[PDB]
Amino acid sequence: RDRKYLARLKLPPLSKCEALRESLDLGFEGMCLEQPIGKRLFQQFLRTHEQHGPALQLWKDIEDYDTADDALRPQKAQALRAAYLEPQAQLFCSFLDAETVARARAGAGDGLFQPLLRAVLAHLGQAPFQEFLDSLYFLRFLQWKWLEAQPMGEDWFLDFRVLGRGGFGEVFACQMKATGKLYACKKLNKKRLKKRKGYQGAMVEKKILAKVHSRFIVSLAYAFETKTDLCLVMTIMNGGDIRYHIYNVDEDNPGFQEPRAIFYTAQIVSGLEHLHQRNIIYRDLKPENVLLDDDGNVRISDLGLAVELKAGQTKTKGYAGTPGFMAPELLLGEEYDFSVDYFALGVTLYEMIAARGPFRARGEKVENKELKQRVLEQAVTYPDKFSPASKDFCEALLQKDPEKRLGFRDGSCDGLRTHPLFRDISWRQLEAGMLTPPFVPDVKGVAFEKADTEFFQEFASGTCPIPWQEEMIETGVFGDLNVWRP
Amino acid sequence: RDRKYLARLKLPPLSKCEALRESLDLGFEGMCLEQPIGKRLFQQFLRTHEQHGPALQLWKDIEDYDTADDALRPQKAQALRAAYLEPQAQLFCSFLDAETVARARAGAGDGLFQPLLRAVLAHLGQAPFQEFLDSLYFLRFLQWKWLEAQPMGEDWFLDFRVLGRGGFGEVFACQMKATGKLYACKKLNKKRLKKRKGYQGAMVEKKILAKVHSRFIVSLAYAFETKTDLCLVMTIMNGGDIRYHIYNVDEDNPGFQEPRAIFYTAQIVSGLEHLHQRNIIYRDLKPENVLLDDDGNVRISDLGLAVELKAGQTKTKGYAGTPGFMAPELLLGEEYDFSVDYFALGVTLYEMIAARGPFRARGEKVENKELKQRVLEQAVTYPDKFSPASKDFCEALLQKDPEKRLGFRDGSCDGLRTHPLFRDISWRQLEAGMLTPPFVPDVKGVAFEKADTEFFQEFASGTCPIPWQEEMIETGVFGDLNVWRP
Ligand SMILES: Nc1ncnc2c1ncn2[C@@H]1O[C@H](COP(=O)(O)OP(=O)(O)O)[C@@H](O)[C@H]1O
Ligand SMILES: Nc1ncnc2c1ncn2[C@@H]1O[C@H](COP(=O)(O)OP(=O)(O)O)[C@@H](O)[C@H]1O
Ligand SMILES: [Mg+2]
Ligand SMILES: [Mg+2]
Ligand SMILES: [Mg+2]
Ligand SMILES: [Mg+2]
Repeated sequence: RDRKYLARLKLPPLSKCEALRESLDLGFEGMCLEQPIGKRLFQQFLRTHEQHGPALQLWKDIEDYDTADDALRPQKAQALRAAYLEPQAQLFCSFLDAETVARARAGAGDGLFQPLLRAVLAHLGQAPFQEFLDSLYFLRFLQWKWLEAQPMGEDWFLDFRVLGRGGFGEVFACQMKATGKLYACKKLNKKRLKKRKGYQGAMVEKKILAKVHSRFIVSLAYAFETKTDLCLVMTIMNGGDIRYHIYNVDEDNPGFQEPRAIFYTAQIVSGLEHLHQRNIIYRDLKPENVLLDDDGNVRISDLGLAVELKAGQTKTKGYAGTPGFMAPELLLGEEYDFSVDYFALGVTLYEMIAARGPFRARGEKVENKELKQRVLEQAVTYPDKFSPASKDFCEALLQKDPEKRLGFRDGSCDGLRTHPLFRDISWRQLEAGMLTPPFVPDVKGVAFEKADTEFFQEFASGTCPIPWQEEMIETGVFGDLNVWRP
Repeated sequence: RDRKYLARLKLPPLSKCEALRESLDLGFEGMCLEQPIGKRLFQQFLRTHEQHGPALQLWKDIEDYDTADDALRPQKAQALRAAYLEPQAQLFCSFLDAETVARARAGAGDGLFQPLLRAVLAHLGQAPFQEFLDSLYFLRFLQWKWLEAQPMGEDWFLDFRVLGRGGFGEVFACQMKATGKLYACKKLNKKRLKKRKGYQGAMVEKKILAKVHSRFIVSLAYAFETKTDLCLVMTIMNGGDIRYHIYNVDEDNPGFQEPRAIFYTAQIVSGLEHLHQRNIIYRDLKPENVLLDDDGNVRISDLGLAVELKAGQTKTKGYAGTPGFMAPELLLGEEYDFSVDYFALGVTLYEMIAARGPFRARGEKVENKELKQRVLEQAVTYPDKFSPASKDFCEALLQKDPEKRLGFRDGSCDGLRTHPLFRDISWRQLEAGMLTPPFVPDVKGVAFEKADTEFFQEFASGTCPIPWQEEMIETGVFGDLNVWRP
């Protein structure tokens, strides 16, 4: 971990933060719930003001309950009602209207104290937040926000191994010099990008990865440019992709035992739900695009083919994707939904179990025209490796007509999580990354004009707030720079 | 210690401090050296900024040297030159011009690193201070300054014993309810004060005690008013006055053994020097006005007869004082100096040793006219209880002609500290209250008009900055209210 760079992270004089005190969203949930550092500084304020003690403690306890092993839930719920909900107890929460306290008292299932937590946060967003804004803790948040906006480009990162190769350049495992955090840096050589008309794709990816924060999508931390390249510094995923893992590990016995395959399906499904909730269509889901991190958790990646539906827009058109994964509606030149992605999910689960595609034989290579016809009118065949459940799930995803295809209804995939295939999957624990993964790894003549440079600048948009604050915190740097009296 | 009142000490929202951010002196030495809390907060800033580390540590070390037992001085000076003055050492102070470093390197006596310290503080007053002002630490100082200005009057103090009786009311030992700190509250019934024309005297005292900060003058902490009284909350002195101690403890063998008497004289002399340095003439020094605290240290008190010389004024006129202590020049109706006080010092040391006055016999009571003549023309007589030194000192203070009287020359009493009488007195340790004391204890028809109410308001000027910050600190309240992360 480089000391010269560590030393460039130093909180500024308050006078330097006056400007970005206007260019900043004051919004409560925006800054105190979503930004890791704001949340940390706002909980600190709370901890040092008696009045708010109970609310802070309840809040903290709820998140503790939401992350507890199922075994400990009953008692944590017990102590929680005892500690904040009996009008006796010291930490009773008088700001909770009795109707809310009643419900919280009578415990349902998963989502038990969710409506409690919403009431607590609704409370904190009023005076407590308004007080925070009038406290030193808020001024500290502005200092941090200032350091976050400072330039941290190429000289800040040390490449030290190739993770893979891609259309426009290599992908390196690299270190952020100050903090020593490990990332993946994806390079896109500038000249090739122009030569091959790939600006739209490159940008769609950067914007998606920046504005999306899921443990199942790879996450963008930084975006800058060099003499030669555009760069995307993002979550490092060191455990190879699903497709590698299907064919290349167990060579003579290709495939996944159902449970493992289901685990991934479940994680991937969570990846889609997030994209679709933000009106994004992936358009490119497949084994080769799904990566494993060191622990054996999985994230979707590679998003050059994605599209963002403009607000109010529900359907779109356009040929795009990988042959053998594009769904019927797309091929028929029709306008399509998120449904497209679910068809791809199905092809994917299928491949994970059968170590082969549904639409061709091993080595069988056909013309596009023919592959198209198979996808459109060929009924899929399910060998014995499949279990009733698997088979049925794949049938529901691979439904030729999107109107009849298992997918995304009512702003979620809840309908889908229901399926008998996910019988042994605790969605709570999965969504929170707290389940044990079933498997743990071990050119000539281009001239740059005005429009080219503009594009580059718009691409190199600098640091991504949430992931940077995460890094500062995980890496210890926040604790160190934040001390008041040593 | 009262919890209801403790709870009224809570730092305010920054917005409430905007106003007193103009009505405040920014001055460096004024806020960071003289105000205990500003100093504490400014050292905190310093501790949390690497660059300033060396300067802060030097500063701290010097005060440590200035308070060390004489036994430890040599080595502390050693480690000090080793740690900040050799260009090698980590904590070397590059901001010290070499000429200063040279002098500091070659050690004299008492006052060794004084000119070093002045250079360190001169440094801190520049950028470091200017940075402080742009830091959160300065904003915290504004919060504290806000709490300090909040109303803390009679309901904030619990009387619980009479310490003594005075012309206009009693003096009580009382507790500051919030902090539990013990004070003396001196009451002046409002009606009597008016009836007997005592407003000037009462005020002269309050202003003197407020604007003066010495360990040898009693110290004013608060000044407020009740329905019936004006109030002065001040240092508590529980060990009786010198005059009580002269006659009333050892009844049949009245007096002080020289060393004890010298100790007091030395303390008292320090009391005068402060008063004179601020152009104040005491006019009322005497055994009955000199108090003992619990440890047996001594402070001068009772200041209704004092006068403050307007700036540029060097001499004054006016009959005032206690018969038997007023000096010749004063009696002769002439205009007088601080010299007056030194004559009183002399009568005082004399009484401490002889258990009698120099000018009359036991029980001898004469007319003013006669007592005057004795003071003016009677030569003093020194029994055997006196040592050459004592006798000589008293002769020098009791000199009828102020032009020839030992006293206050060149802005100090250094000339006087020189005397052979103080041969065994370490002035350094005395001035710092770190010596072991030789003895350790165990009405009708008055109507209030406009002018009366105005006077009262001007008198009840509230809390005294320095002593309040001291209290907050000693009493632990500052530590508690100042925490950043618990
Ligand atoms: N976040 C990452 N962590 C580790 N390796 C990666 C990461 N992203 C990509 N790679 C490696 O780089 C390859 C190409 O990256 P990708 O973004 O898929 O390029 P393209 O979009 O040009 O196909 C991947 O197959 C993978 O092996
Ligand atoms: N700070 C104090 N601590 C303890 N006792 C005190 C203090 N101030 C006054 N007293 C007691 O109360 C008496 C009267 O106080 P004083 O200020 O001398 O009033 P006055 O000016 O009317 O003489 C003193 O003689 C002393 O015994
Ligand atoms: Mg790829
Ligand atoms: Mg791509
Ligand atoms: Mg008195
Ligand atoms: Mg008086």
